[PDB]
Amino acid sequence: SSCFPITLKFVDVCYRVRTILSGVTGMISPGEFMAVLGPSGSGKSTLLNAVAGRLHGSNLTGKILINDGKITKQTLKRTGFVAQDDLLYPHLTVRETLVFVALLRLPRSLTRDVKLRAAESVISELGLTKCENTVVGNTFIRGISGGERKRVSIAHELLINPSLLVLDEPTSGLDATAALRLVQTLAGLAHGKGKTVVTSIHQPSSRVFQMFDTVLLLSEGKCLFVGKGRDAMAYFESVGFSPAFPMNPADFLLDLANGVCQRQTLVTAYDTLLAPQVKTCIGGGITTCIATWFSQLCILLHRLLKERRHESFDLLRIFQVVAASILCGLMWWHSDYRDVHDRLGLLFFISIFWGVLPSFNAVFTFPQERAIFTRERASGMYTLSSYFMAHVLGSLSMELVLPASFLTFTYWMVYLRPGIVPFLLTLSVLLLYVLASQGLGLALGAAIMDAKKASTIVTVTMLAFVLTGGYYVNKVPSGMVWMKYVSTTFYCYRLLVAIQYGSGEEILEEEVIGDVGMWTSVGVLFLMFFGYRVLAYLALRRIKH
Amino acid sequence: SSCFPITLKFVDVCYRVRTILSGVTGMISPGEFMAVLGPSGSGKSTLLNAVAGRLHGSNLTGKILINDGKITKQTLKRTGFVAQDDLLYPHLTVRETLVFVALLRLPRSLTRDVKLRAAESVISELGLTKCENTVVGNTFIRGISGGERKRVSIAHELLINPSLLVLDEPTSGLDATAALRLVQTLAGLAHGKGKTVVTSIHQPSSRVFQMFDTVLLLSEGKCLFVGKGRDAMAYFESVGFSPAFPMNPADFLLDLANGVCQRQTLVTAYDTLLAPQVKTCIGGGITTCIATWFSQLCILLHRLLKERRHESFDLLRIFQVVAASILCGLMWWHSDYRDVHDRLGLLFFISIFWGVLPSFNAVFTFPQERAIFTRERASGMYTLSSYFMAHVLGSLSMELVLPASFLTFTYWMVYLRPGIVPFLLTLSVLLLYVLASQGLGLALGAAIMDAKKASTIVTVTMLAFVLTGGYYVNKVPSGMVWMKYVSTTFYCYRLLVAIQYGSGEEILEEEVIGDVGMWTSVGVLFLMFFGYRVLAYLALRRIKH
Ligand SMILES: CC1=CC(=O)CC(C)(C)[C@@]1(O)/C=C/C(C)=C\C(=O)O
Repeated sequence: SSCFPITLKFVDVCYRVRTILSGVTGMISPGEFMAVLGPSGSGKSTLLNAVAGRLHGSNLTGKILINDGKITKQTLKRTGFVAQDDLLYPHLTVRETLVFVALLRLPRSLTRDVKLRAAESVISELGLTKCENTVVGNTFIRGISGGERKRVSIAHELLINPSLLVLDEPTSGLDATAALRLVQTLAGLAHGKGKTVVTSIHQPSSRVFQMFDTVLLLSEGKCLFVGKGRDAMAYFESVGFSPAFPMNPADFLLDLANGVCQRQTLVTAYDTLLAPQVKTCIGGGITTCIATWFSQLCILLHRLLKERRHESFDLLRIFQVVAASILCGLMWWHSDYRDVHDRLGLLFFISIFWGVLPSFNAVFTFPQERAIFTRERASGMYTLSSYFMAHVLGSLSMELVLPASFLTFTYWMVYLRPGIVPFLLTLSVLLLYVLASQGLGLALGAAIMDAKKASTIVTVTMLAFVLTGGYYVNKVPSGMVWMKYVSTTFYCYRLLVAIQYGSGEEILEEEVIGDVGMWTSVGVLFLMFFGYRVLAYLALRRIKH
Repeated sequence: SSCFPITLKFVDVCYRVRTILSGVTGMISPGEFMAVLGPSGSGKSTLLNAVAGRLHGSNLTGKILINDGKITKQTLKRTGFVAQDDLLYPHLTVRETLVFVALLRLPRSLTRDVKLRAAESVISELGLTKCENTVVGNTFIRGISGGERKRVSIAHELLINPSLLVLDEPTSGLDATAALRLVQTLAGLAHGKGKTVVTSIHQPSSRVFQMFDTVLLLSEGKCLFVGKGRDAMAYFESVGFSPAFPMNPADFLLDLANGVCQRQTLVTAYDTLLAPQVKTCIGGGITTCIATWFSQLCILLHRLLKERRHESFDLLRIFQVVAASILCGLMWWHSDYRDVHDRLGLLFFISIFWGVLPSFNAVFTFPQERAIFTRERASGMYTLSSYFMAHVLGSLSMELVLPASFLTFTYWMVYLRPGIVPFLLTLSVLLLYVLASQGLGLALGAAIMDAKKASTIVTVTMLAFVLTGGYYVNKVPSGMVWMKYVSTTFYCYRLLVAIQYGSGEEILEEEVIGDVGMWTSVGVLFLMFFGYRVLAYLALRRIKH
């Protein structure tokens, strides 16, 4: 219950890029709820973002100090920044969202019994105890309300028990009566638990402004007032400013910020009477560290299990595989093998279809989760190498179910080779070709990080793999014959003809007998399996935070 | 300057679907600016939407009367409803947005000289005279600000010179100083031009509330107050309600609406003293009507000219045609004609490529403009049959430029038949096949009106057109031989072989000699040109308003 108070002080100076801040000074006591209010463009989104400790070094000079000391990464585990946008996964319920977060945030030396009841204490500490089985959703999946998405985001940050909670415009997008009941619980933290809540309200209401203990005006840099907030109106009356009509106190002193009198004399009056009074108050880790890698993998596989299933077994993607499998069983119904030219066109349609679908659907995976990943990683929850291996191991499970259902339905209708040993070789070649074609699309989406531009580069790439696959053109013109050795469609189609026909000898046009080999064609699809996953990792470690 | 005043009166009763409204009475004088404010769910979005005249008949009973009469379509040309969302075209500048609207809204009997200076009077009557050459844009195209998108929407409605302007939450999404300067011009209309502006502000500010002449509270049905707005605070003081702390007057009396005292005694006190005092105040057209059809077509072709060009000459669609034309000229470089099997696979790749691209890109045209069309049509600007023929005639101009550039580059590299009469027959067959494949996608998107679901039904349809086109399967199994006669890819590929080879006789495998005919293959692609445009119209007149 916060038996470690943080007395935040800051006497900093400008933050340039023009100056955003210029001269801000102030101090925050434990047990106070403070609002930082000002016009749009006054740098209130930077004073919060530089007193949590997220801006430093180059163009930020000052003497920000926590607890009469220095802002250190030791005194940054007791600090929580609730940002302005919410980044949650949709298909998880509210209770299992905060249990997956509680197993990753809280340290390893505890047990899994004082760790998942610290996640259902925060359920009842905020108001999230009625909606704990509703899914979260988004604006395509019906779930919790917009005032309870913000309460999950604050509950995401209270699991580590901070002593300083910085929030960046919480009540933005909330209606009139949920923005009031969210200020009631943030004022209850600082008055009941002894924390040091600091927030920046955009345009406060009339009875929201009564819930504050301290305000701080910012007008394009320097500050005009810092004080109790019940005596802000009486202060400017002594300077000679009073409203002409009954009005909100937070509309009055925010009009005085952007020059509208009812801003040159206001700054000079501040550094004569009020600013020189707040200045007066101024041998292991080898075998365990590999075992902590795999528990981060076992939790990241269970979180993303319903996310790797929504995109895989989509209902408009089941319809495309069921439609393509009735058309193959009807155009090649009860086929004969003694007419080679139709049997080779069946086997080449399977190479086109299962190279285009896994590659095109794989370019959307990494661009859509870049914002969630770079926030979740820069708080010490996981690294790149365990998030990457949860997408690798979780996507080669789900994507083998629709090609195995295509080939059970179609193999025995179209009369391919009878036997259990030719059926299992045709299935094995096709499931390796689907995994080698997926990795082409994973590498292209990670190198580009735009879903529209990556979609037209995997489309152009597969066009050159189909045309060099060996079915349309018989005599490649002598400077383009090298190009077929880099395509995945070439090695699959030359394998499938080797199961069904072998090398002549029963059917003897020598488009059956090839020029590659069989172990050379399965040794290269393994090189393209691993090789396109290594290049997807290196394109992702290039986005240096 | 509004020399026709409208004195709006309404003594209506409930509007059910539960009751939304219950007992509302009131009257509006000319020259008054009135706000309709209340909590979210109190039916203030229906009292406006039923006093403009957009709700009537079944479950709406009352005695709404304009100018001591009856609400008639004669007295509805002097009425303007500014809705809550803005539906504009992005690539147009602000000046030519309001000139294209001025040629369609203002009547035909004027000239085109007192019609396009009535569109640059409204430019300066509002504040749209500095940004009149900036494009409008959206949130993908950088253009005008969000407070000036709302001023174009009010300028869209002032061209007909109304005398009663009803606005539905104008200042929603605007910041603090643009919401004030938009109320300054709406208060200037009613105080300077004599109009009868009626609006519904969501959460007014402190000095926005000083700009009102009349308010009307609504609490879930019945009304609590209607009066001057400068004496709303003194009225509830006589009922026994006063604030305990200095506050916005529009936050106080909106908390009294949803029950929070500082709502059962408030309604009963209204129908004793205040409600029985507002009740006391209570032979041509044949040759001209075809000439007015084509001027609506000549303006709708010029509006949409930059919209049919942004989607056609997209930069990621030029790259796909330039890439596919280097790969054809390189895999078939300097080809020989005496080897028939490679020449037939070239001609079938052109049939696949130019059937898949026009059909897939055409399903997005009509779903993305359904909201703009059904608003713009139910105000008497155009009909369905002139909006349809501007999309038909405007899309068969732009989509013939990339297939003509594909075939100029590639025909002479791959060594097809030399001559000017075989070159112009190959170009003519391909440009008819692109127009017949576009109309398949126009008909599917108009029948479904969802872009995701229509994209997987044109993809399944073209898969059955490719497999029955006549290249992969040689011997179709006796109950599927009918199916090739409905595919567009069949008739194109059998035409292209007839230009290049004829019927044997120089090359004599009889996959050259077909079974259809030549005039039978061009008579059916014309039947699929017109036939897929008739079905797209009938699917669009099915959405009955
Ligand atoms: C691989 C590819 C990408 C494109 O550029 C478009 C295109 C339609 C040509 C294609 O889908 C090619 C499809 C082919 C050759 C055959 C088919 O589907 O039967």
